[PDB]
Formats: sequence, structure tokens, C-alpha cells
Amino acid sequence: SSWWSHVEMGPPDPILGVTEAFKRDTNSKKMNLGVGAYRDDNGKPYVLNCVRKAEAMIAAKKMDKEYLPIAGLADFTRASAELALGENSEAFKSGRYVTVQGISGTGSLRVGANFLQRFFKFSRDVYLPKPSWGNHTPIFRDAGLQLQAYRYYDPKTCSLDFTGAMEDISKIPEKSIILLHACAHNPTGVDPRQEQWKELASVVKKRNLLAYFDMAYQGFASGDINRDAWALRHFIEQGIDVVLSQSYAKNMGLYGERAGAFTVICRDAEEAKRVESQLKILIRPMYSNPPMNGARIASLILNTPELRKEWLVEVKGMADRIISMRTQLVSNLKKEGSSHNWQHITDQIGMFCFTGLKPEQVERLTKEFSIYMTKDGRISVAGVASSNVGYLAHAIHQVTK
Amino acid sequence: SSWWSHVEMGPPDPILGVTEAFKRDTNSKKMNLGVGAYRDDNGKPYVLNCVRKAEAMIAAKKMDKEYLPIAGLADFTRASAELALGENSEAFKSGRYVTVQGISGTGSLRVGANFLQRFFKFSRDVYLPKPSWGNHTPIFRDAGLQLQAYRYYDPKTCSLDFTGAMEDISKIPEKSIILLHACAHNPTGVDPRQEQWKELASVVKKRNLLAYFDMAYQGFASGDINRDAWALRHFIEQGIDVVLSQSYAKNMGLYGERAGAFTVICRDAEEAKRVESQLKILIRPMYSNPPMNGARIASLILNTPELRKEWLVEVKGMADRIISMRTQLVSNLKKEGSSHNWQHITDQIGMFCFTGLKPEQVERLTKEFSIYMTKDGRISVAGVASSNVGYLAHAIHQVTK
Ligand SMILES: *Cc1c(COP(=O)(O)O)cnc(C)c1O
Ligand SMILES: *Cc1c(COP(=O)(O)O)cnc(C)c1O
Repeated sequence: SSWWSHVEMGPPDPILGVTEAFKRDTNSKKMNLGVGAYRDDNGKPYVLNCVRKAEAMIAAKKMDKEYLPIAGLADFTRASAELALGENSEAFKSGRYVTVQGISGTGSLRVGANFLQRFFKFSRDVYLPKPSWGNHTPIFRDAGLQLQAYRYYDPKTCSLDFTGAMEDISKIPEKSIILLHACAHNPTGVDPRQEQWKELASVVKKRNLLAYFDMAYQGFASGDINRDAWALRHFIEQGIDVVLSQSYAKNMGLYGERAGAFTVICRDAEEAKRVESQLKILIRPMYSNPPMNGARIASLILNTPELRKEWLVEVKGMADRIISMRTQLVSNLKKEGSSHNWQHITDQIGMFCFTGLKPEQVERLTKEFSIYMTKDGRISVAGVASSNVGYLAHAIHQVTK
Repeated sequence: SSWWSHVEMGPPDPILGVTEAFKRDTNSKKMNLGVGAYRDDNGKPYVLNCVRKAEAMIAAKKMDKEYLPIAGLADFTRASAELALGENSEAFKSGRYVTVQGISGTGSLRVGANFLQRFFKFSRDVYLPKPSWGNHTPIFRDAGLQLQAYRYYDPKTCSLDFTGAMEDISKIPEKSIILLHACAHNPTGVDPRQEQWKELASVVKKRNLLAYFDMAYQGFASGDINRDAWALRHFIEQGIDVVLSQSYAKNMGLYGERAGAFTVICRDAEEAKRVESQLKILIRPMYSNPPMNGARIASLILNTPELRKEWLVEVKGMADRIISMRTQLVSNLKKEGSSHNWQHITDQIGMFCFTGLKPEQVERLTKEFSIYMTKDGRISVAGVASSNVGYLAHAIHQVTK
């Protein structure tokens, strides 16, 4: 034996550690700001009503559990493309796209990474924003690509280093791969404004880079599915043929069901089919075919007018609660007599917020107020409720005064 | 742009090719023996009663859709290890195993392949039986391992080439990897008998090879979960610390839900925690966390005495039907006056049967009898029903007489 004696204990996960440490807390006051999923005003997981409705519909039909095609549920992939691209989008209407179901957003990103490793002969380099979601690194590295970075977040203003971004991108070698977060940047919450986006599109076009969009928060960011996909649609319209990963984890609250899709924009329908054949060859030896549950739910919702309609109301409802918490934290910090500038809290979008707090401060927060978050000053706004926003503002004020 | 112009259309799937021809056919006597899933006596997909019950139970509980841990549902992984190893297994009781949820058997196989590529310093060679399930090749190849083979099937007798298998295995360099089908060999249906298994274990032990078991048909093969896992259990008892992939796709009819597991037998519980850490690190960047539906269903069945009892009756029913079909086919052949030896049909186990028919005979069966199968003479026993076993016997006689 002794096959594994040399296998060492891997590094402990920080996110994991704050939740765990949060749990062993006795403060009734305590708060978990490291939670990566949406929570209602009561701090509870939220299953959408449109989701429960779709499940009752599925149940009623007494559906089989037979394998889906390698590429996934056709009603799902089509609807997914439609949601992303837009109903009257030329890319959509001509059928010059290829969409395959992936295991949520992460599985979709990996499939894409693997596809690029295999067929993107022009380069091995992937440029991630500084910083980006931690998983981005291993996804691409494991796939066999090299990681590079472009300036993005400005720690001085807790906003976008637009100038730094433009300078870096301008210098990226032609035909390199650039990863862009479609909206609700993770982990900062800092997104380019529509006008900066047009400028970014132009440089990307000029450098003839392959733009890879990570779209995990469509609709969940601003409450508007069209506005959330604006940037993506802009690049395509500018004639940039992107690659994209979509997640239904957050926008439909499908977390554990794992529904997502990977899309490639091709020159034509003919090319899309060639590309499609190769994606199938790639997926087979990965997991054979995708999990059916989440795809069935998502497909029902997107394809049934009445459910799609209720869905839009509910996503807006989630986006609104987050926006409300941001607004309330700022007002409450002001009311406390805080002299610092906290406008970044309201300028930021989505679930994550880069507070600008320093590590020793985060520490004071955990130690004396029972407020759990990562040492990078990142807080999950999902963890803030109307009932504790006051408490958090006070604590923050105390530690920063 | 023209990023994908050099992407060639991938080769067509012959199996799919067989199903499409089948579908076109207007002869009401047509048979599809190219089907890779269980079919009832009426030729329909079958969702187990215990599955319907578990589902209803889940709905009733209004469970959330929160992310499962990376390694999967703990209740599912424990129950999965228990099923494979046996309740009173030393490996199990001592907790010297590590089980992680995978995307059905395929995903689990791949996770394992990736784990070997990363940590199995001793060799890059994986020896597969001749022949093996088609997907085995690219699974190991995509993972970065080298493929080798050992003689397994004997076309002379449509049975095991024991002499050849033993000779090949005896020449495998120490510390190489050998893939073994736990039961219901895919695609021949030829499995070693107990005595043969004892000899094989002795050699694997002696040459100190890492045994990788693919267990996709536990309970489905003979209708007895204990008997089906006999060989895997025997290896472990002999002091061979194996690696194993389990699938619930067939035994539970979970197909599309993708419920499976990957297990590593370790020296001790300590070593298992280390290996588990490394498995989590590998999985995150693949798909983050596993699909919940299938696991929930499978856990409920295994962990609920009433449901479990019911499942055993149902899996037995499935296996029984298949054995009955093999039985009926053989007697009907004699009945038609087939002088030939068709004992292999009954000696073979599981879903697949290598008939020994030649390509030209297969063509005649398709062309003249509207009986669809692959040219290797492989038949899916699931496609045979009480209503058509007679016809098949008939057609076989005609083409071999
Ligand atoms: C959540 C998220 C994804 C997708 O997550 P899944 O649960 O795998 O769908 C992808 N990228 C980012 C940046 C995310 O925050
Ligand atoms: C079915 C099967 C598997 C697992 O298939 P999944 O649908 O991915 O669970 C693995 N190996 C063999 C030989 C099989 O026949």
C-alpha cells in the first residue's frame, strides 16, 4: 500500500472558517457577512415562489429520469441563449451561437476553459481583473492555461481604476483571452459604467482579444435582466464574438440544483455546429451528460409566460433588498457621526461589497461585535437585514472612528 | 471573428446512428437493442416506486436549494460507502475510506482519473480490459494518463480469456493502475467467476498494482447487492486498497439526476482526511459542488428502512426480468432448431450481451428483421421483452443457420 503517504493536508478555506467560527458564537447580536448566497430579511434561505410552482408542474407530469443529450435540455439551452443575447439579437436570430448546459456557472466556465485549451491556438494567456473571484485562478490553471492580470479595482477610491484598466488592456498581446465579469463584479461590487464599457469594447475590438464573459448575476444585480446584460450585448453588437458562462444559482436561487450554460458566438450556423460537435466530445469524458433537475425548473420558468413574469418580480425583489441594505448602511453610518466617505457602498452593485476596511479593523469587528467577514474587507450584503443594519453601522463606526 | 474556422466537425456516434435508423423504421416489429438504459416489459422507461416516494417526501419537507458541501451530501456519501463496502467491513468501521459525491459514475471516474494524474507518482499507465466501455479511453486520456490493455474477452467462446488475462496481468510492471469492472462487464457481459476473482486478486496483490474498480451495476447484475460487490470486497479483504467509482444511474434508475460517488481506500482515518482535502481542491475548479436532487433521492432510500427494503425488491425485479430474457432467448433458439451453442447468452451478466454474431449477420438482422444493434454483435438486453423474445430467437436462427 502506502499509495497516499505523501499526500498532504491542503490549505484551509477562509470563507469556510468564518462561517464555522460564526457558528460557535454565542452573541445573539452576531452576524455572518461571509455567506455566498442570498438571504431574506429574516436571514433565511429563499426558494422563489415561481420555483415552487415549476416543481409542482414537473411533479404533476410524472416525468421520466432518462439521460439528457450530452449538450443538455434543448428547451433550456435555447432559452438560456435567448435570456443572455436578447430576443431580437442578430446573433440569436441567425443561429450563429452554440449553447451547451453546464453544471451551473462553475462547470460552464471549466468546460469553456477546457475548450480554449484545446482549440484556441492563438494563445495560452488568460487575463483576469485584479482582483477576481478566487475560483477563477484554479479553473483556468487546471484547464492548462496561463494566468495574467489587468488593473481593475482602485484601493485608493474603492472604485474602478479605469485609467489603469485602459492602459493594461491596450498593452495586452493581440489575440489573448480576457475575462470580464458582466455585472456585479466579485469580489468588489465595482462595475464599469455604460460609458466606460463602450470604451473597453473599443480597445478589446482593437487588440482583437477573445472576450470571455462570466455572467453569474443577470437580473440579480440591478433587478433588470436587460440592463444587467447590457455590456455583453454591446460587445456582440460591436462585432466582438465572445464566449460566455451563465449561472442560474443566484437569479433563480437554484444553488444546489446546478443549472448553467456555456455559449460560444460563431461566425455562422455552420461553424456553430462544428464547435458544438467538439464541445460534446469534450463533455462526454468529463461527466457524460448534465443533471436534469435544475434545467427542467429553469426551462419551465423561462418558457412559461406566467412563471417568467412572476420570476422577474421576484428577482427585482431580491435586487431591491440588497440595494436597500447598501442605502441603509450608508445613512446609518452618517447618522452615527462617521466622517469617512462611504459612497462606495452605494456605488457598488450586487451581493459583494469591498468596504475598504483594513484587516486589524475586521479583527476588531469579529472580536468585539461578533461580525464575521473575510480579512479583505469583503462583506456579503446578503447577510445584512433591516433588523441588524443599525448594529453593523455602529460597529463599523466604532472600529473606524 | 474567425476564431473557430479550424475546428473540424467531430466524428459521428455509431450508437446514435443505430437509434436514428430505428426511429425512422415503420415496421411495428422493430426492436432497439442499442438502448443503454433499462426498459420494462412494455419497452418503456421505468422510474422506481421507491424513487417516486422519496421525491414526494422531499417536496413535503419544503427543503431549500442551498449549495451542498464540495464533497457532497454527507448522508449520501456515508450510505454510498456502506453500500459498496458492507456494514461490517473493516474498512468502513475504521473510517479509513474517503467518499466524495461525483456527477454519476462518469464524473466519479473522471474525478478519480484527475486525482491519479495529480498524486499517483508511481506510474501514468492505466490498463483496461479488451474490450472496455468506450468512454473509458477518453476519460483517462483527457485526464493525462497513458492507456494500456490486458486480454479479457475470448471471441472463440464468447467468454473469459482467463489464460490470456492472467498472462498479461503477470507482466504488468509493479505499481501500475488496473481498471476492473466490479460486475456486469460493459460491453460483453462476461464477468470472472468467484474462483477466477480469487486468482486475479492474488496477482494484483503480488504485483502490487493499484486496482481501480468501476461499479456501475451493483444490485442490477444479479439482483443481490452483496453478491454484486463480492469481488470489490474480496480485494479489500486481501489487503488491496482500491479506488472505486459507483453509479446509481441504473440500480436506482436515477439516470438524468446524476448521482454517483468516488471512493479511496486509505491506510487510516488520518490519511483519509488528507486525501479528502486534496479531492476538494480538485473538485472546486471542476464544478464547485454537486447536483443535489439525485443525492437527496438516493440518501433517502438508503437511509430509510422502509424505502430501502422496497428498493431491494425493485432492483431484484429489474435483474430478474433481464435474466428471464436471456433464459427465454436461449430456449427459443433451441426451439427454432438452432444447432449452435448459445450458452454464453445465459452465462453473461447484466445489461449487455456479446452474441458472437458477425457484422454481416448484424446487417441482415437490421435489413431483414428491423432489429437494431451495433456491428460488434453487442445487444442491450433491456430492449428484449416477453412479447418479442420469440421474434428475436427467430431472426437469430435465420441469420446463423
Ligand atoms: C457564483 C459565481 C459563478 C457561478 O457559481 P455557480 O454556483 O457555480 O453557478 C461564477 N462566477 C462568479 C464570479 C460567481 O460569483
Ligand atoms: C453506466 C456506466 C458507468 C456510469 O454511467 P453514468 O450514467 O455516468 O453514471 C460507468 N461505467 C460503465 C462501464 C457503465 O456502464
